Amino acid sequence: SPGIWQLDCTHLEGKVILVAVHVASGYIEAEVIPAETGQETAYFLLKLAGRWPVKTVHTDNGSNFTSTTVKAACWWAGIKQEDGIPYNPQSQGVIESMNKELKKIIGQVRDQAEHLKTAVQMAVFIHNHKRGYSAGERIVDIIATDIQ
Amino acid sequence: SPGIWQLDCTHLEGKVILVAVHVASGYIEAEVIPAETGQETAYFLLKLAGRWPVKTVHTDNGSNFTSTTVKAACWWAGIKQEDGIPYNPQSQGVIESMNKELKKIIGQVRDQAEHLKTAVQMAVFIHNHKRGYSAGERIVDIIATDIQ
Ligand SMILES: COc1ccc(CNC(=O)c2cc3c(cc2CN(C)Cc2cccc(OC)c2C(=O)O)OCO3)cc1
Ligand SMILES: COc1ccc(CNC(=O)c2cc3c(cc2CN(C)Cc2cccc(OC)c2C(=O)O)OCO3)cc1
Ligand SMILES: [Cl-]
Repeated sequence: SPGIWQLDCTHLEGKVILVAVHVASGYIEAEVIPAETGQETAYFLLKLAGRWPVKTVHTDNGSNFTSTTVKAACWWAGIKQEDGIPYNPQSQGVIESMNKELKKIIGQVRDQAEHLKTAVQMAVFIHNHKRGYSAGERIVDIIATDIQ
Repeated sequence: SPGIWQLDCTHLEGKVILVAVHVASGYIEAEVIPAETGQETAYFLLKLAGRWPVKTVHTDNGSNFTSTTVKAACWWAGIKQEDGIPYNPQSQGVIESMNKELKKIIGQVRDQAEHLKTAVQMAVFIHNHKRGYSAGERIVDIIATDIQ
């Protein structure tokens, strides 16, 4: 559970926002890309796994699950690549609610920057700091408890 | 001390590698950019502070220290922007040694990818996982101890 992440892809302004959620904490990382490709997803996962101890990734769709480039990145980074089938039906709603929240925050800051990527990183910051513990606090505590 | 980071700028293949080091752990984040500008540095710090609890940043040079865009990003993200004067003379050597190590790793993986940015993220991964604890383990433990 400390090492479990979920990929999520949402759309805004004709661009793609790729999100990784640490399932146990709600902590996120995100990036803007022109379109979701295997190569972009693979690079995103490489970045993620260099920064946090990623054991398992539930992929966001079948194309990324199938992608040999994504499989290669997961091999390289020591990640178990899994499907994202919501065996628990509450998973759909949770991700739906997160995308809605994220877009709301992006709207609240969108005029503080020209580029969507800047607004998305502001939204990541606000989400991860929001308190009673924050997602940023929870992920660190969860992983530290695991290490020891 | 848990919140203290240092910026570092190094060059390879006619490009710039921008690095943030968590001083107490040696944990790093890095990105490739075509050139170091205030805007690029500001965006990099915004990303960093959304991901880790950044209290203080020692800037890498006077241009980034002076930059109103960098100052604005630090204001936005709640970061105390400081100079990077090595009051401790061992700081020069430590960063020098880190850039050398990073470039060595980049060389060891450079043929596993076309794009320099990919090789740099592989290097970040290897650095942060290298064991006796790893830098990734140390940063989580340091911050978790602080939170509690
Ligand atoms: C992250 O450091 C920051 C520092 C200050 C601010 C304060 N905001 C502004 O000054 C502003 C507001 C706007 C605008 C254009 C700007 C100025 N830019 C240069 C900010 C910026 C800076 C760096 C990278 C960026 O993107 C890679 C962008 C970006 O614009 O996205 O157009 C509509 O409202 C926002 C971000
Ligand atoms: C983390 O995802 C990875 C998965 C597998 C691999 C294995 N390596 C290769 O297959 C390879 C080796 C090469 C090469 C070109 C490639 C193929 N590319 C598409 C890899 C790649 C993928 C994604 C984004 C990328 O860059 C944004 C790049 C990139 O090339 O930088 O040219 C010289 O040696 C490397 C990375
Ligand atoms: Cl790690």
